[PDB]
Amino acid sequence: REIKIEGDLVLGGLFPINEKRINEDRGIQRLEAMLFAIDEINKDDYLLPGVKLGVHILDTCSRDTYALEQSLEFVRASLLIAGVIGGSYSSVSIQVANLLRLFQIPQISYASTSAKLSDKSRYDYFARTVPPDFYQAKAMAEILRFFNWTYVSTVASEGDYGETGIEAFEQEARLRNICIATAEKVGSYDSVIRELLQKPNARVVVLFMRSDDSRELIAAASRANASFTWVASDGWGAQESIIKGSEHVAYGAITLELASQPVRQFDRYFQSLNPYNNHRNPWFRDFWEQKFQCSLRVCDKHLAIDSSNYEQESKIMFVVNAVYAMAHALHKMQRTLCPNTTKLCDAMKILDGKKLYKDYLLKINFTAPFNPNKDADSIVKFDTFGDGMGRYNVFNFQNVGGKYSYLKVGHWAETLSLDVNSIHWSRNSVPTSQCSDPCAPNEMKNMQPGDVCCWICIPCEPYEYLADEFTCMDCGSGQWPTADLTGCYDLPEDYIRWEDAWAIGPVTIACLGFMCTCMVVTVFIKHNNTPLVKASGRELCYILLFGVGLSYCMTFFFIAKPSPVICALRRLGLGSSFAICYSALLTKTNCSSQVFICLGLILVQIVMVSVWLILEAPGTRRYTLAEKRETVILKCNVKDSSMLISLTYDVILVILCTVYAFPENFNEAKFIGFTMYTTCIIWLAFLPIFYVTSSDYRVQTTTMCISVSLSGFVVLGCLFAPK
Amino acid sequence: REIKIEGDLVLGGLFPINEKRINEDRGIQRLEAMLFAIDEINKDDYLLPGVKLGVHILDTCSRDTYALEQSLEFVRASLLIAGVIGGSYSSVSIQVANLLRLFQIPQISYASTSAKLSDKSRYDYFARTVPPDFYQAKAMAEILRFFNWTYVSTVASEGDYGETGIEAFEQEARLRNICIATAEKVGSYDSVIRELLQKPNARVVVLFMRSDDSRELIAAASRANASFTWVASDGWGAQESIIKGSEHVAYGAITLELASQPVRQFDRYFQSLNPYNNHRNPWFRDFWEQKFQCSLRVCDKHLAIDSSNYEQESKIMFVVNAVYAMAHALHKMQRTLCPNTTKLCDAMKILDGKKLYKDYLLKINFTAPFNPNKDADSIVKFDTFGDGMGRYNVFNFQNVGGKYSYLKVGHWAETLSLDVNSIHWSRNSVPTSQCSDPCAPNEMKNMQPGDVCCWICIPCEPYEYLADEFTCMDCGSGQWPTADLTGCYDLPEDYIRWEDAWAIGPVTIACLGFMCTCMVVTVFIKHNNTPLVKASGRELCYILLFGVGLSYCMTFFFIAKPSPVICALRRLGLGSSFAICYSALLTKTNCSSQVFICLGLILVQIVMVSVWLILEAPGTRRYTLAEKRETVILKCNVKDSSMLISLTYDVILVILCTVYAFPENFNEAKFIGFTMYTTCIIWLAFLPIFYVTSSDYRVQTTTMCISVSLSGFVVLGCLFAPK
Ligand SMILES: N[C@](CC1c2ccccc2Oc2ccccc21)(C(=O)O)[C@H]1C[C@@H]1C(=O)O
Ligand SMILES: N[C@](CC1c2ccccc2Oc2ccccc21)(C(=O)O)[C@H]1C[C@@H]1C(=O)O
Ligand SMILES: *[C@@H]1O[C@H](CO)[C@@H](O)[C@H](O)[C@H]1NC(C)=O
Ligand SMILES: *[C@@H]1O[C@H](CO)[C@@H](O)[C@H](O)[C@H]1NC(C)=O
Repeated sequence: REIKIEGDLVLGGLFPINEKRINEDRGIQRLEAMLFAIDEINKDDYLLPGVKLGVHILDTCSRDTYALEQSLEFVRASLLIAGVIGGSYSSVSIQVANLLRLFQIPQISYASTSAKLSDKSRYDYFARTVPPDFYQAKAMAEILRFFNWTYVSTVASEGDYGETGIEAFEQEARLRNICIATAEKVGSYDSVIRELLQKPNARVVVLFMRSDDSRELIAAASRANASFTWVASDGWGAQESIIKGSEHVAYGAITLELASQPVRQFDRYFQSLNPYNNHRNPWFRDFWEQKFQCSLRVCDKHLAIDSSNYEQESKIMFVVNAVYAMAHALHKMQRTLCPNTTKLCDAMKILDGKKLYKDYLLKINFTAPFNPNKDADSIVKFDTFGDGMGRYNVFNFQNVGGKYSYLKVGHWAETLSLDVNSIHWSRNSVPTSQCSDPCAPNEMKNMQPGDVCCWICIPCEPYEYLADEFTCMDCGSGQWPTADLTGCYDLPEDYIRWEDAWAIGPVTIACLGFMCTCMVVTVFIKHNNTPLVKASGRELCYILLFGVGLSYCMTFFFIAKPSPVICALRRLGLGSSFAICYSALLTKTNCSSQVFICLGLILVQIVMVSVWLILEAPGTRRYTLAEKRETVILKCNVKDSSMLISLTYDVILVILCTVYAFPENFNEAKFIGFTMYTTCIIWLAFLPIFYVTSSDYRVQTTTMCISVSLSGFVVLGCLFAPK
Repeated sequence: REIKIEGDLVLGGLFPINEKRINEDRGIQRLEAMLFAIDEINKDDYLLPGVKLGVHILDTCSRDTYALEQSLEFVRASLLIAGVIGGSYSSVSIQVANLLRLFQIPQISYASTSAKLSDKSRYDYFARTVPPDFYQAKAMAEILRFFNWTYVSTVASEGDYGETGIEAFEQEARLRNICIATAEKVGSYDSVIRELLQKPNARVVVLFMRSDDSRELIAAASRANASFTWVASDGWGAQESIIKGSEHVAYGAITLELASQPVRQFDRYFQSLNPYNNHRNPWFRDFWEQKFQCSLRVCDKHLAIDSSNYEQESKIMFVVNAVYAMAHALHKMQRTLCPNTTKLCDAMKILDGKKLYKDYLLKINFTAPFNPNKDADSIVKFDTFGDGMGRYNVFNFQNVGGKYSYLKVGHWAETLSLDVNSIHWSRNSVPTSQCSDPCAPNEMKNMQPGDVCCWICIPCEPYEYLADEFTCMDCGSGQWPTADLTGCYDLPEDYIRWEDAWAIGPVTIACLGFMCTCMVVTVFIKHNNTPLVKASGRELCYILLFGVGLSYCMTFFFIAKPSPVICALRRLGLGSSFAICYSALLTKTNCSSQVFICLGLILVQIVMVSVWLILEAPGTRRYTLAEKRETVILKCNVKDSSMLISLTYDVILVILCTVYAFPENFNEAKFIGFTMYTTCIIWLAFLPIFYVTSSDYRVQTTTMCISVSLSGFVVLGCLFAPK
């Protein structure tokens, strides 16, 4: 059975008014709204005056292979058609787009929200007046980056709602760094809430599921006493038969629903339908015996459609709207292609469908009817694909005192414009659900435990530099870390001795070793004919006057600064105070006389080249040293053995003065025999005092300054009796 | 009008037997072959015995919107159908795949080669028995990489043959490095051969065009006398009405055609069709009055279908083949789904089309009929998309002597298997058409002039290293290039002097300067009480004996090797032979006497520290030098001014001996007065001899060796009279 009424040019409709029983909520509630919407068009002079509209609507029986064998009665007049209206479901309007494409006919579906239907290179005569469902992974990914929740755990639903919603959620999740944790797919029952506790720092579940497979979750997560704050897509909606099981666990969620003001005058029409004043609809004499349970038992004559039984559908403002889309596009045809006329012209029999849909239906813009406060949001655009503007609502769940009941807290069209005083989630909080907060460069060794987007960031070493965001290494041996831990610094070395409370030492030692060396110059070179310059020698003792000041200044050319040529001189300077100041004064004391000078130099230069022998490979180097990771010193190329090789090898010479001090016994054991060991105690007792030191400050000069203080009167103290 | 004959289950066909006149070549020649192919199936007991086949074929009128309004007579029995055969064109079998998909019916097209029809997620009931045209950019890109032609210039054709062939040629061109040059698109006439001469190192044109827009090219490139060797796709084919205009310019091309042996017994059938023994076909009584020009003028009773007028079509082995595809798939149905029977069982009324095409039609494999030497290439596979195996032919154009006529030189199925003795292109050549051949690393500076794939490669510098394939830089100052020009080498420096035909010089100079210094030791230190050691001094002249050998060996510690401490000694060694060997022998010659020694040292050490003064900042360095890009020397840190500062500043001392040589006139001007300038001539005359040199080999010692030869007898030659 079907219904067709003629006219100037007619429309066509499909409507699910059978079930695989009359579908009394999604069926007749919609179909009798279209026939109301026609009867305003044929009685409004500001609309199409002469184009008297009729209709030819069928019964799509909610199954695809009954639509096709029904839809051919449209196309078998090419009772002509100008465009079908309506494919209600989303599998029944994908098999009358693959057969109304092939005959150049526009198709306007009033409810069918899916995502494949906007693939306009495959369904190129299809424009609908509901938003698709790639615009619900663009609210629940913009009321997550408004509350700064960045670690969620989503659960889909199996079939064709979830797998094209969630795979459109992740691709709008990476665009705001909102990175998910766990993605289960319910087709089990208690396991999907078992896996949703193993990440307990994720307190927001994005719930993208149907309206039947989101009772068995909530009735399971009330049978385990857990709690969350859910965001959920249109499967929840405002349907108040999803919380009547467990009115406590679902408290505090926020969800979305398609916004639609009810149409006012339609309730003043549809509540005046008695089945004796409706001789037009061939289903009204079978719907009336189903929502009243009669059999026209026996029907009552006083029965009517009151306001206690006819709460109208959510989607009625998407039929009365989306038949005015056709009755304004086809108003532009008769007033442009054939002007100066009212009736259908002769150029209307070739009803160019391809020129209709692609030119001046898809680019139309007009206010909605039956709405007060016009041009607020009541304009019906179409985008560049055939999908109307998405205007949602955000429903919160404020349990005000007595009964758990829903509430509206704002909406969005392109910018989420909430009212920020309904967050009633756990007790009163903004339940952040963000893991492992960003941290300071002091703890910049951020390493993740295997799961992405939250980590541990620990302080690595104070001698280390932050190499990367997830890597740090040491700034370097001889490179000290600065605050800019990417490129840190070098390390300041240490060799300073310019008055380190010790450099005044050799100055006063020169004031006692070299200043009293002029007292040697006051007597010893002042008498070269005295009996003191006789075979009891004093012209020999100019070589003690030469070493009177060089021994008083040996560390004066060592303790300044280890510059690699300058410190090599004092490396080569230990031998001069080993032979010509000590051993030359330890060779002439065997007591010829006329040739008594040359016998000394025959034994003096036996070690003058041996200092160059140890200077063969090592020498003229001032390499640096560092032990405790922040303490660095600048020293010389000298081992402890080689430092002993200058110390304990030249201290063997005291064995060459033990018996050698004691046929020339005369007045020489009293004074020059006295200093054979009492000057050597500065070398005997000071052997292990270098073995202990490592800073080497006072021992840097006490191997010289006490010994040269002995040298101020080794023989000149006994030569102080005359003059 | 149409034709339907009943049966157990029937097939359906579309055939272009009208033109937008009966299409007597592509029409009735094909349609009457299908009805022949049926009448062997209903009379072959090894085939389907009880399934008596009938047919119901229509007239697709070569236009899309006449196929659809014709094709609904198939689908209005769901006179039932089991699968349509045939969509002939390639726009008429893309509008009976978008309407036979929607009702689960397989479709087999016998000729329709295109590329969109293998998009089997959009046309999912479509299997054809011709190869598509993504398998003709896979022969003409494999008989280009067999003759090693790698630089071509292709010309497409506008519409839907070229733009889906050439855009499938480039994507099979980059896979073998065969890179194209110019891609014009003919929709002008003479300009497309104007642009095909501006790259005259491209002698092969890939010609991917139709059969009408490839006469206007050849009839233009004969009106400009040019020449090429063409490869061309199936637009040429073997059609001998494309060369009859210009039988000389097109000589030597090679082209492709779909291989099809003619069907033998069909010519023994179709040549027995009189229009009184054919009471079945409702077009045969209008085709007969068109290929005989009669009007059944007046027809002749003796007229018949002879062998002089019925040269059969190329594509008849693709209909008699591709109706046996259905009559072997549907043989497997009746012998599996309902075995132990011959007739159609009760489970045949639900003819499961989706279970038919996707399971055991697309995976079928069977020999072709009416062909001798079976199983050579006569098996009919289907690939994983619904496209048969591509088996072409490669036609060459050997002009044998008298007439230009085509010839077959081999074929390919998956491997191009030619016969390599037909290359008859210009005179007799393999016309390589490859630009700017690869070259040696000696010329590895390969830079392209703007056009890709051919370049110029030039030799860059012999002191340069090949950095990249298109970049070279210098190997380095102090880095010599090797043959491995990626990482070349360092450069060997030059400081060698170990017997460079000059080191024996100072050895013999020591044999005359230091060996005769022992002759000074033979007399001068052998008498310290003689009148020669008196106030006429000789104990002073030990300082001439000291400098007797050090002047004989000053370059002996300079000309060895410039090691940076060792050469610094000879840098510090010029002063000793400037004062104590020369100026100390130029200070005592003012003639006290008892203190005559200390007056000399008061003036001797006036320049002993001035050598350290110029050694303040510069010194102990041995930096290297190089001028002519392959010649490097190792020298010392010495400028020409500083080398003069050791030379011309110490040569001022001759002005301190001019008047100073001449109250002590005695016997001293004869010998020691003689050497005041005749030793200075070794310093006077040798001032500019350093200003010229840069190799410094003989002048490295002649500033010493002649002067020390004077020093062998400066005073000892006059002290040679006694002893
Ligand atoms: N357009 C809907 C949307 C629908 C849907 C809506 C909410 C929850 C589950 C659900 O199941 C799917 C699955 C795929 C595509 C669309 C949906 C339809 O039924 O197709 C529905 C408004 C139409 C009506 O029933 O009036
Ligand atoms: N299948 C063909 C192939 C055809 C074609 C072949 C050669 C040159 C030009 C040309 O034009 C196009 C353009 C697009 C797709 C196919 C073609 C057809 O006519 O469609 C032709 C074998 C069918 C027949 O005519 O019997
Ligand atoms: C993060 O979101 C909260 C939610 O109220 C907001 O107040 C806050 O300003 C956001 N953070 C920053 C750094 O802006
Ligand atoms: C390039 O192609 C020619 C064509 O005859 C072939 O003989 C030759 O071997 C090919 N080049 C190489 C390097 O194989």
